[PDB]
Amino acid sequence: QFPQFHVKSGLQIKKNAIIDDYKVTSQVLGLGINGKVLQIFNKRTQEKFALKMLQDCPKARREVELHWRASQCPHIVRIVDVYENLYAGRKCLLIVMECLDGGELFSRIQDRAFTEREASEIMKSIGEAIQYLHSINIAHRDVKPENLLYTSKRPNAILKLTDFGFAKETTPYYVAPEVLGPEKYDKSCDMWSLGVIMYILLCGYPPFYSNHGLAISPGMKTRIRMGQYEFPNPEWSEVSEEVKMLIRNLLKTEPTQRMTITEFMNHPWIMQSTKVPQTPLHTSRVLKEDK
Ligand SMILES: C[C@H]1CNC(=O)c2[nH]c3ccc(C(=O)Nc4nc(C(=O)NCCN(C)C)cs4)cc3c21
Repeated sequence: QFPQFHVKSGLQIKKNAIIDDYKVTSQVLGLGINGKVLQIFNKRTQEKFALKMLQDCPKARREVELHWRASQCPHIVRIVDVYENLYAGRKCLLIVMECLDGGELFSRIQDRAFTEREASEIMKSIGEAIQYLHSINIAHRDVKPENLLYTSKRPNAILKLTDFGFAKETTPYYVAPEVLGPEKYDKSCDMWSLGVIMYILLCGYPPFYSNHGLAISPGMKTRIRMGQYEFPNPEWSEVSEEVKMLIRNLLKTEPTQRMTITEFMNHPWIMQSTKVPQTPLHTSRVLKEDK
């Protein structure tokens, strides 16, 4: 009668040199805020891991903490251990994470081909990451395609959300959610980035791009501010006008008009991914030709 499974363990930070437990190669797997990710090896199991190197301070401390909490979610990259060591005398935190070999979301899409129903199933999985986060009052605030790596190159490899460098915390019965903690509008710009990734998912380019010799509001940044974009053919010719209408509710200019991660997930095109059009999509050839 009690949520036993709801007790997860809080972080125990190892303070011995991480070079007892891992070989640490000089080779970089990626780059993220505050940290380069080197590839390391467990010295005992010889298994292969990702190491991010932050330098101690309330930013660093905050990433480890927030991220440790989100580590439980299946769709967020799993933390193996966190070490607090002395790196040349200056003190820093070391995050050891699982490895993700499937590449970025888009790279592992840019070779085949990709259909709507398949993008819907993909958009759902990112949504679960985002819906878990907001349910524990964390906003990621840098959800981009480069923060999305696949575990393996198997067809059954998971899509996982990396990097908590910019992630931030957001804090009777008929009481209203305002009173129960004001909560800014941070979860909001995850919802925006979800649209941007939904948009780039279906056609193969971003809704906002660089072009200056035109008519009204040239700036890459003015098009963002105004909310000036739309869905060209052919790329969008046959794309569900239900789906376009969904992308209209995340790419709202006004943060208060956007769709909440819950509304997003309950919304049909996501929820029932397994009963949307299986119709073709230009992504694979669009995203390939351009580059
Ligand atoms: C992303 C980078 C951005 N920010 C993060 O906080 C972050 N956390 C991560 C955890 C695991 C991996 C990971 O699994 N990386 C891997 N990368 C490769 C790889 O093949 N890299 C090649 C890149 N190089 C040739 C330029 C294999 S596994 C990358 C991460 C990143």
